[PDB]
Amino acid sequence: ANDNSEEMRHRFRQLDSKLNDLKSLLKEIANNIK
Amino acid sequence: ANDNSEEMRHRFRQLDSKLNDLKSLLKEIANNIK
Repeated sequence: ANDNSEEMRHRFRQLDSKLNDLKSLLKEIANNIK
Repeated sequence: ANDNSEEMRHRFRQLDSKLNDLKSLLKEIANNIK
């Protein structure tokens, strides 16, 4: 049982985690300005 | 009728929505500086 969807899916989850980290940092910078 | 393109496509739309949210926040920070 082999599939390539799960590895690229895990890459999608970790890049989405990096996106949420960037969103958290931008909310932090918006709080630092304001 | 089964396909894996729609679920990764919906993941693409929601990450693109997060990208547009990051772009909106960066335009907001550019307006806050200027």
